[PDB]
Parts: sequence; structure tokens; C-alpha cells
Amino acid sequence: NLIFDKLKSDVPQERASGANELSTTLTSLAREVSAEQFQRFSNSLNNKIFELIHGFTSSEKIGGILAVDTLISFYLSTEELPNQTSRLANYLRVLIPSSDIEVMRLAANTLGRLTVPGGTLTSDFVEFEVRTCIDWLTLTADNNSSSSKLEYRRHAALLIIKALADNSPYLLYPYVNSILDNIWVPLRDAKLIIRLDAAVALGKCLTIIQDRDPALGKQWFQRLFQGCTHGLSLNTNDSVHATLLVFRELLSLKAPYLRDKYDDIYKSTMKYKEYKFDVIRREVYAILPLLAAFDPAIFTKKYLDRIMVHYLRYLKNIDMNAANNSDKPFILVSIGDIAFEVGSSISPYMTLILDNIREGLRTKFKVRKQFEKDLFYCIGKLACALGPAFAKHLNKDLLNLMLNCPMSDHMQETLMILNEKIPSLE
Repeated sequence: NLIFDKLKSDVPQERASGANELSTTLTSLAREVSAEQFQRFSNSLNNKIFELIHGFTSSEKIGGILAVDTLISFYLSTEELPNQTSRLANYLRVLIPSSDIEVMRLAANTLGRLTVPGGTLTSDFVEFEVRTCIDWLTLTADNNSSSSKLEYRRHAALLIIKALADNSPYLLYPYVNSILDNIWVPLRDAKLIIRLDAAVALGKCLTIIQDRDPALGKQWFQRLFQGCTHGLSLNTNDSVHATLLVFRELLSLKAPYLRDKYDDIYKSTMKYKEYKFDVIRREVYAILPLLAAFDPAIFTKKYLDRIMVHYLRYLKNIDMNAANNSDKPFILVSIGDIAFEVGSSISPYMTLILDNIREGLRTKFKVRKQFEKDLFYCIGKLACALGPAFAKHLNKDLLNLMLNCPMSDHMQETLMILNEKIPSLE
């Protein structure tokens, strides 16, 4: 009945499901003799779970994956571990296509876990998912036949790619240029999920390459930039932010990344109007620290002022239709992130930021509070970046308003962070 309730357990009852999983593991470990009653009971329960899954309502299906997580990674079994590998792999391969979102991660991480559970069949299975992934990713511009796989199969394929990457980098090490070739051309998709998890898989592949240190890695470090430029030349709505999604992960520079992206952002500041930039604004604010990680022109003093110019329309309203501000928390997130990455980029100009802080903190509504929930964290990053020189600015009219507010964990955390940073006001 515990596992039955795990199947008929609602999505806010995940803690109860985990507690029941721990109880099931404890009851299984309570057995002290060698027998097969528990094995046959588990097999019959798995069979009835597979019969009673409901993929249309996304219910009574995560119980099977919970049973998989119970039957794996719980004990160094010489019988329970290697005999169930193929069975659970077949179960997950059945469950992958006939399931909706929020289940692909929970199906792929278990497959990655059972790639190396102590058994004897790893490489053949891994090559099987590699073949499935490349078959799914084989897409042609003319006579489109893999367009139906773009609904759910590609995201699941990239999640399995991540599982192989973080569970066995050696097996996926030959499959690197294949992934680059299979993601460069069909990078544009229907939704953001495939692009995002493709970028995450590319970052995992970059980590694998860095750990392996292969001979002549420039053939990868320049070809990725060439593919980025090819995607940027397509200058469509998807391709504007797809290139930034690819550029999300980088650690070494040998190409004009510090030249081909500033003008890209300055030409793609807004989409259509000043409010339809929702998809790309978060990516831009995330890659601005990535752009600042190499050269904000601190000594040249030619890009810090351009960064300052970039924020003027964000200092005020962002729409002429209803006079709203949807990106005003994200914009402070961006300035705090670039402060924490490079303090010297904003150490020239902060009095305008303090004026914006005072304007925001003059009055507080629910919207002001939900937008100031990260303001304190950004201010703490900026204060840590400025260091002991942040003395005249911390004078008055700021900490009194900061304490004139309902208490939050972020509030106490940022107060103690600035306390340990500057030993001026304790």
C-alpha cells in the first residue's frame, strides 16, 4: 500500500513519496536471508505498475521510476544489480516517448545511473543510446521526416547525452564532432527547451574536452566560433539568441568574441518593441558577465562607457502601452553580476546606481518587494566588489530604508555579508 500510495501520490506529496521510498528500502534491507519472494513481489509490482501507468494525465508513472531508484544504488548486490539493468533500461526506453514534460529528466538520469551500476553491459547499451540519439538528430532541410521528433525526442536525446557525459565521459569522447555536427545545423527548434539543454550538453562536452586535454583542441575552439558566426549570419529571431546560447559556455579565447557580440547586442537591444524582448533579455543579462570575463576595456575605457550607455532605457519604463517594468529585477541582477565578476568595471560609475536604488526604495508595494528580493544580494555583490572604498556611499538614507522592511533570509544574509566585508559599521 505504501508503493500504491506512491503511484497515487499528488505532485505536492513528493516528500511523502520519498519517505515511502526510504521505508520501502528499509523493509527490503530488513530481509536477512537469501530467497526470491522479494524479487518476485518486486517483479509483479513492476508489471502491474507498467500496466497501470497513465501517460495522458502524467500520473501513476513516476512510481515506476521511484521503484527503479529503489532497486538501483541501494546495495552492492551480485544478483539484484546486474540482472535488472536490461529490464529497467527497457522500461525507461518504453517510458521515454509516451510521456510529457517534467518526466524526461527523471527518466534520463536513471538511465545514466544504470549505465555504470556495477554490471557487465555498459558500452553496448551506451552505443545503443548514441545510435538512437544520432538517428533522432538526423534531420534534412528537404523532405522533412524528423520534424515530429522535435516535439519531445530531441530534448530527451540531449538529456541522455548529458547522462552519458556525466556518467562516462570516455565513451562519449569519440562522439564529440558528431554532436557538434548534429547540433550546428538543426539548432533552431520550436521551443527553448531543446536549445537550452543542447547548450548544457555542449558545456558538458566542453568540460569533457578540457578534462581529456586532446591534441590540437584549436580545431574545436575555432570551429565552434565558426558555427557561432554562421548562426549569427542567419539573423533571425531564433538565431539571435541561439548564438548566445552556444556562447554561454566558454573559458578560453582566441577569436574576436570580444568584438562580434557587443555590436550584436547593440543591434538586437529590443525585439519589435521594448516589451517583446522577454526570451532574449535573460540570456543577454546572463552572457553580459561572460562578455565581461575577458575585457570590459577597463584600461582602454572604451567599453565600460558603452555598458553604461546600454542601461539608460532600463533606468526608466519599458513600454508605451501600460507603463510597466518587467525587467527591472533582472536588470539589477545583471549589474550585480557584472559587479561581482569585475568590480573595476563599475568602480568608476555607481552614483547613478545609488540614485536608482533610492528611487526604488522610496516606496514599497508587493511588486516592489518581489523586485527587491534580489536587490539586496546585488547590492552585497557590488559592496564586496567596491571593498573599503565603498565608504562615502554607505553614509545614510540607505541602511535605514534597508531595515525599514519585513525580514527576509536574503536581508539577514546580505547584512552579515556586508558586515564581514567592510569592518566600518558593526
